[PDB]
Amino acid sequence: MGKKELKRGLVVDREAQMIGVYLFEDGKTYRGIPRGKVLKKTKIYAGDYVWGEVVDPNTFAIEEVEERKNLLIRPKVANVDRVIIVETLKMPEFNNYLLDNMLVVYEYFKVEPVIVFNKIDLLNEEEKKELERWISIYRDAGYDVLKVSAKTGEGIDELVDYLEGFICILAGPSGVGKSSILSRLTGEELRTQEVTTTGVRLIPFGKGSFVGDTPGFSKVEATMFVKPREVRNYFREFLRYQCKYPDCTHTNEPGCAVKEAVKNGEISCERYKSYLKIIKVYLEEIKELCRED
Ligand SMILES: Nc1nc2c(ncn2[C@@H]2O[C@H](COP(=O)(O)OP(=O)(O)O)[C@@H](O)[C@H]2O)c(=O)[nH]1
Ligand SMILES: [Cl-]
Ligand SMILES: [Zn+2]
Repeated sequence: MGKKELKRGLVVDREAQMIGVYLFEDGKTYRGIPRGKVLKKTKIYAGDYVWGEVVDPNTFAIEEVEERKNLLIRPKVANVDRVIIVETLKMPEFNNYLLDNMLVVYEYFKVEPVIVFNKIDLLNEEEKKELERWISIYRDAGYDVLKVSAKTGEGIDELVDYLEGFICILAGPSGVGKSSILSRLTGEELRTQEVTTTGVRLIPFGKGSFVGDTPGFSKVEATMFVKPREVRNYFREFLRYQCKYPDCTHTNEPGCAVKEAVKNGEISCERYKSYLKIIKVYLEEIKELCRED
């Protein structure tokens, strides 16, 4: 009456001047038009949830922007529920140190990762066992991990179920299959540059999910975004110990609980070594903690 017909939408397209809004009520995308003065020093990004009014079959007047829970810087997208870090045991060769760096970075940006090992169709019997070994390490560390083959399609349905209702972004090094997976999910190709004015686009797919058509990080050094002294707050399996020993850096402290956990097999030598490498600390003691595997 004096009140507007407010409806909820999601910004799925954001280029220079334009805003594309996916209206949840009908699944249609409308041209979004901000309405108001605070509302233009109010930055609106892909991923932002908005409330507004449908003005006509092709236009939606944006009245409010919901507070966002996170904001990634590549691509520039708000409210990401899962960063899908695509990895492969081989082709390319898995690099656990770089995956650990990437996990630290996404934990810092406050986005939950899901590790997806692709190309399982290429593995021999011994490689399958090695892959299971890495999967156990990451699951024990506290992360969700899935296996898929974008080539055969195996595991893709399980991934779609896992991603229900989520806004997602694909990340991982070149060649792991990010574009192949996006193709399985949406029939679309991952956008790059030219074999600079791209924009961000979220593509609806599966059970009410959305995935970006541009990727997240490929290979990243955690300290480009996280202070070295803060890296320890982003190793998931360290957190229970840090709750009782808030100041322990897990470096030269002789009775460090994390080192004890590594010695007893509760924390993997692989993850602990990545931690020390990231903060650039060499410990002679590592030879005594890591010698069984
Ligand atoms: N054998 C096999 N090859 C795959 C699979 N997924 C992708 N590929 C191939 O891996 C290569 C790189 O895939 P692409 O999607 O471009 O990787 P991206 O650089 O991470 O986007 C291409 O030749 C894909 O056809 C898979 O599950 N099994
Ligand atoms: Cl500790
Ligand atoms: Zn410690």
